[PDB]
Amino acid sequence: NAMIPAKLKQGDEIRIIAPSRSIGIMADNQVEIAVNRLTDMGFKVTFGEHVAEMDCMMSSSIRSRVADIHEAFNDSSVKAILTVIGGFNSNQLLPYLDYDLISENPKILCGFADITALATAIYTQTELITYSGAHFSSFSMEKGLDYVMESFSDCLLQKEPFALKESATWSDDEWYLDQENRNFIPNEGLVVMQPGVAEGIIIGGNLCTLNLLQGTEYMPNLAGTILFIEDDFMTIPETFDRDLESLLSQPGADEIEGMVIGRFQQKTAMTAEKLAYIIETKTALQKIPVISGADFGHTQPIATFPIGGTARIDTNQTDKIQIIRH
Amino acid sequence: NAMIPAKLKQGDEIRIIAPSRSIGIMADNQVEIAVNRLTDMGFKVTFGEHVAEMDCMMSSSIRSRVADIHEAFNDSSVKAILTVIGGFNSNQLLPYLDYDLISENPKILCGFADITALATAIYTQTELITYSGAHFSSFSMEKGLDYVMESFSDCLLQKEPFALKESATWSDDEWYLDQENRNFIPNEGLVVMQPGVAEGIIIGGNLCTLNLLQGTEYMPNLAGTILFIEDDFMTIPETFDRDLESLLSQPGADEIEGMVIGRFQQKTAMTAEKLAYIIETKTALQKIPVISGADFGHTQPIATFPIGGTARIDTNQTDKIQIIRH
Ligand SMILES: Nc1ncnc2c1ncn2[C@@H]1O[C@H](COS(N)(=O)=O)[C@@H](O)[C@H]1O
Ligand SMILES: Nc1ncnc2c1ncn2[C@@H]1O[C@H](COS(N)(=O)=O)[C@@H](O)[C@H]1O
Ligand SMILES: [Mg+2]
Repeated sequence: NAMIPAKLKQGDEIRIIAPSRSIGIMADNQVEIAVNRLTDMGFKVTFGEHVAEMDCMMSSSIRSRVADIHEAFNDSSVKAILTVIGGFNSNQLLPYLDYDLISENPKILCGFADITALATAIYTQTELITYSGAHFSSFSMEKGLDYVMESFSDCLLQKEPFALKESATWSDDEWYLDQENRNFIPNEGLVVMQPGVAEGIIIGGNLCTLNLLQGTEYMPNLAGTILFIEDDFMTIPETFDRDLESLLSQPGADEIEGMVIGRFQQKTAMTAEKLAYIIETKTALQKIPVISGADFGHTQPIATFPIGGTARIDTNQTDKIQIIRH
Repeated sequence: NAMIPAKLKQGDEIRIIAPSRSIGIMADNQVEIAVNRLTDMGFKVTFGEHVAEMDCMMSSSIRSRVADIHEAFNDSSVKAILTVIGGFNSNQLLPYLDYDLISENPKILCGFADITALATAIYTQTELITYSGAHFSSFSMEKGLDYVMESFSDCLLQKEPFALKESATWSDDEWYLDQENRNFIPNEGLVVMQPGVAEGIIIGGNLCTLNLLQGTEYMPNLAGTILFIEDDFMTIPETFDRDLESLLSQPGADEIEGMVIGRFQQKTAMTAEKLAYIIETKTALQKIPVISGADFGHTQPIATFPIGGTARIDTNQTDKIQIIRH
């Protein structure tokens, strides 16, 4: 069964790697804040040897990112690994990873969006539980951050079940470019789209990214899972639909226990009607409960949750999402 | 080998269907144009009962689309089926299609883009050969069609080999909105990115669409195939890359014979340099011919080619892409 890596504790070292886009797209100023932020939380922050390498795709070579990953896992002082930022190409690295090395060195790996690929592949090949959550760059956000740290802390510094609470406010701002002028919005809350109750193994993160593992070794079976699914502003409802239909045609999809969907960005123009239409036409979702408007995805603020950890959904309760194993 | 549907004779009936987006996204006069065009080419044009149904996704219900599809294969006056246009959701239809009925009513199905899903699936399930080529709506283009009819005719009215020939000019115009103010461009032609000779089965069409069948029983094995791939302006170099990585990780990708890539649209901003870097990082393409800039995809003009047919690629000839079986 699944390996829960040791929770972080004060003084632990945290390694920053860039398996997707280069730390070079972050301004010197942003780096400083995130460093200090995690340092104030009580951690030695260190950086992979190649984080700053940059090519024409704003990323770096396969061999470089692979090495930073292996070093990070092989270094025993490192208790958690944080990705710099997402991007597009972490799926390139999958064939080249020493999964024996990784399973021999269980520890936290956390990041989201493109990192879904890497994180999911490591769970499926290794059974190490990984995390969909804050990037390193996530901690460079001056306003609204409290929720991020609280969920990051609930998930990674403590071990008891916790609830994926609804934020009080949420936003959809390009905050790295403008940090003072933000637009927090009262969170109208989660939205029950299909009622029910269930319990299961957590799979998901970024939908179009998880699609990429379909037909590979690295794809997890979906039997007995709660799906936590999200996508960014590039997806429109029609692309979300086709990408979801694809996911729900994969092995184990007949036996999905439920789904939680993260808040969409504004440009996606997802509406309640469209989302309802999309879900209502999916066969594998017919009986199980489904929620939308959760605090993970590309809006602020994000939670941090385990891929390969367990959850319970109860639509009648106030706190609808409970994380149990994590 | 596969089955080849009867080539289109003269006066033969053509049924138009809308398995993706509805015909309601076409202006009345744009349809009048395509109808006259295909009539002049000497065919009886008819429309499925449901082609004008229209939902909030600019498409139509599953069961409507599936009915027009079945009524069209089963009607024996009908010798070719053309899709109105592409979009997003032809992959929804796949579990509901009567493949046995299709298998015993062999005939031409042609269209491209989203239709890649429908066409490929029909092929993998019935091994009836289908076509990536003109939509009904493709025949409403006033300027620059001559190439399109010619390729259409090469593929579907004649039985002998032919070359997927370089066009003299090409464009990337919103021509349905401005039929007169076009912007033709002299075609620098096919780039040989990797030289070679190779022969195999043609698989491909729209890349992110073909991705959607991955991990399903509708996915073709890729052993002994020539991949003809293509994507539209919504893809950027990084997304073309991750989608390509994902395809070249599928069953059979270790035994691909060669690859042809269709001309990118301009908003994609694919540079010869980026494309080369993307290709050289792909393991499955190490020792095989790869050609770029071909005449298919989302620029005009478009060629029509068979899915499940056969092609020879010869970097030494001046006719470098040959379509043998169709
Ligand atoms: N320097 C930067 N450049 C671009 N985006 C930056 C950024 N810093 C923070 N974000 C943020 O990171 C998110 C993108 O996440 S992802 N898909 O994992 O890469 C966006 O919400 C940006 O606002
Ligand atoms: N009425 C219309 N509305 C939108 N696009 C139209 C169009 N007529 C032609 N195209 C065109 O046909 C292509 C779309 O094919 S596809 N991806 O398979 O749906 C694009 O190049 C459009 O410009
Ligand atoms: Mg995809």
